[PDB]
Amino acid sequence: ALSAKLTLDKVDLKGKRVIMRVDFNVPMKNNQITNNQRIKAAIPSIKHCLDNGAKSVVLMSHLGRPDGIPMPDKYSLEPVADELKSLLNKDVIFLKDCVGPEVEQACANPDNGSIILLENLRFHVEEEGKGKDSSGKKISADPAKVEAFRASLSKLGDVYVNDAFGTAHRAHSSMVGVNLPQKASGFLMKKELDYFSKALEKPERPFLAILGGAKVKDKIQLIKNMLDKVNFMIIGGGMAYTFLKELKNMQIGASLFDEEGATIVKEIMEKAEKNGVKIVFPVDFVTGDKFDENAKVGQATIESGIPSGWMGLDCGPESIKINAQIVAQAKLIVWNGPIGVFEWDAFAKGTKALMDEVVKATSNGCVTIIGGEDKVSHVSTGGGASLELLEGKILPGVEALSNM
Repeated sequence: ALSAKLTLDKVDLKGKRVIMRVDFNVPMKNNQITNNQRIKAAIPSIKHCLDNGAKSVVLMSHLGRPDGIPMPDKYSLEPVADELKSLLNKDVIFLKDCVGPEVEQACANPDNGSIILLENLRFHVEEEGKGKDSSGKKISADPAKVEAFRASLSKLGDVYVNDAFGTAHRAHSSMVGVNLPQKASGFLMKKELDYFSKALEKPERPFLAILGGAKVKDKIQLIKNMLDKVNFMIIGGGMAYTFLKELKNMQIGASLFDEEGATIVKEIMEKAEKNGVKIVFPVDFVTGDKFDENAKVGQATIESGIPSGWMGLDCGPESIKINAQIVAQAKLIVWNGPIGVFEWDAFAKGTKALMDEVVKATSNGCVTIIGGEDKVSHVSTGGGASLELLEGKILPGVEALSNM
């Protein structure tokens, strides 16, 4: 379950050198950090390590898209070494590599307190196992060069800590290759597990899940799993049209069509029927004449329809009110996916109003888990990994963690 894997606070760190896998894959434009939140987020784990007498705290992470090919002049984690010493008001030593002879050495016995930051992990194919050469031809890590990789990495710390929840769905080296007596989890990855492992074990009830999307085919594994533990389900997004275009023969004029909406819908539908789940849908929708934030706004109801060329981008005001109802009576809500085009002030109506109904529910004792500040119980950050979970699949990254 959740109370199975070890965590930072449950580890004795006196004199131990910690090798921590973190999330520093921040937005970079010309070797300049454009958003340093992912870094601020990890600091607590790093600070807890020092605060508790850690010997050294080595940091390993990935950035950009090197594809197993070193690219120092592009996806180098050096701007992050600086950005980090700044935010810690402590000097962070940066290594130009993450494995090999010199890296292993410099981490062997650091001065009690030294924080080190390894170069970009994905500069080696061994990290991912796959990659592309300097000429775009896919390549494949050697079963042995990958052992050596995880081997050198392990020499760099006495205890291993994984605080990169967002990559725990990948069976990469830094994720399941470190060989140490203890593979704990950072505070960031801990909170991620805590919440998601409550949504999938014993959810407070009523438990509502708001699943947004477009790709019905790339969501069916998710809806079907959630279908096993949710009392309610609000399905927004463009995949909603596939449902209404079926269950109600509604016309979705322009609004992006789906091929196999056919079967899967009828199939996701019955599963809800057997499970006693009430699946709600948009009843009305704010229609648009052009996929563009500045388009002549329009409106439409199911019985009515989305005329030829126009298309829904946000849900109508009746749909808004309906959500009010659902949301107001849940003790656990998990919202994943966009309800409408909220980046365009014109079509953010629905999405916007929902956050209200949800922040409200939270201040009323509900537990709220937003995919994508303390007005909601928890905001995930490990994208792909999050839904991987919710999809009922496991996470190599957490599995590799130490059992308690």
